[PDB]
Amino acid sequence: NVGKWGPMVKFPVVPVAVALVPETGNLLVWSSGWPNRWTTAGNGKTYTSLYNVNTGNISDAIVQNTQHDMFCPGTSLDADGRIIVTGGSSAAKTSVLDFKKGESSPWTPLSNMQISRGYQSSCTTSEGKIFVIGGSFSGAGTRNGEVYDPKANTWTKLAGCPVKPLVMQRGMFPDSHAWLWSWKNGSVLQAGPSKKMNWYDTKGTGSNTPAGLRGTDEDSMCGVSVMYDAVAGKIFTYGGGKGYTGYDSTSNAHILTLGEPGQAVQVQKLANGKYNRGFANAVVMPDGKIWVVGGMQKMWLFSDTTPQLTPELFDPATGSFTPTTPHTVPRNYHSTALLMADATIWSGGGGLCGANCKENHFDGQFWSPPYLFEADGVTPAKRPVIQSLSDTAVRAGAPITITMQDAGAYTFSMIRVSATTHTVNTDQRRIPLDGQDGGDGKSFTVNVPNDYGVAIPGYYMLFAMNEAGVPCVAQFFKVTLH
Repeated sequence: NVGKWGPMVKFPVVPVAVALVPETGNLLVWSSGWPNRWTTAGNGKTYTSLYNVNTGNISDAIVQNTQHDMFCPGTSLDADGRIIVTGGSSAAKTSVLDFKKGESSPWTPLSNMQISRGYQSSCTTSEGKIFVIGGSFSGAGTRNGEVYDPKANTWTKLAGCPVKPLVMQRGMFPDSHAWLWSWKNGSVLQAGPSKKMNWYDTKGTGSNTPAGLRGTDEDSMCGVSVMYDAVAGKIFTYGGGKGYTGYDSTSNAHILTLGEPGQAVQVQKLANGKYNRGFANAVVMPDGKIWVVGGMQKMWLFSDTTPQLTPELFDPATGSFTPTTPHTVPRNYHSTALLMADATIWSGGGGLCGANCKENHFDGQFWSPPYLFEADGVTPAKRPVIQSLSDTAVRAGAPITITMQDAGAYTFSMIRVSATTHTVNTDQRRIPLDGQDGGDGKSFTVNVPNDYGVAIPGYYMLFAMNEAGVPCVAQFFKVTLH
């Protein structure tokens, strides 16, 4: 159950930030105003490159954003699949890439934020708004909460969403990389990294209230988290350190269960994973498992030291970790990982620390999980195929009929299309879906969850898994607002 790595893929810029492009499933990567280094002030622009999943072509680096150096930003995908990037080296700026205008088309400007910032977390709310909080890499002033309304192109400060409750006890950027999870009725859970979790309400003038401690965990900066079953309110959390740098990361593992906003979050401690990680990435897969890749033990920036080179596959049903095939290149600070529509997982990056810096890793690979192989773990399985969807844009609650190429007993899931940088990926979540068989074992009808706190608006990958657990290549669709 180790899966398999594909060949090394090399980009012309260090892939410190990555995004899955809706509909094509291409992988968009970016560094900063340079291919190979960064500054706090930035270079007023960003270099990007695109990996084409159908041809394998890697594009030359282009200056795709001429106004914003998007190093160290917040990232979110909105209700229409636009990638909204906030702050970073150009600390006040909001930029948008709308894939409908072309994947290599220019990023365009949106309204500046109320509070300039960098290393914040951003998330798309149940209302389709974009909430940001924290972020002290760049910017100025107490990095309190604000919300973007994409229909009005406005940012509004939320007096009731102060950053103070989430700030960690120690270390650099203690208000940054919050573990933000959007939930019911415009709520946002800050699940960490501070051991003190907090609810935020993004409606009106805002509000906040304690959500409890994360069990007996310590503060866990650049730990990872992922909502692996949004219908059940389930979030997995792993690792991190008591400060941004200078401490040993942990191997602590927890499952959080969300009830109603404002109410205590239930926390279950699991057996620790085998490898303590800071600066790892975690990726939810269509079957509900989670892959944890990279990270280091003693946390330092721009460093290949104490690398964890063996990823782990976590099964939330059983609470169990198993090792997968090791990589040779460290994936520490500035590494990325991302689920693809073919159900493989990108892993790459790390560094961005000058010309001829040995810590720069321009490369990565795609990991094929065990579910793409037969029971020997080595022969590529024959995959099912989605022949049709009845609709590609549906509201919450709405039915989708999925027609499979081959008859069988299938299960289904929808995984929200996402983007990541600096261990932060608020966009990814998984919704399992039960399908009603149409009578031939080919057509199955599912319904999208009715609650927009569960089915956050935007683009999702629909996966179908045969009876043995092998997933199809996903089809894209969007969950639309009223």
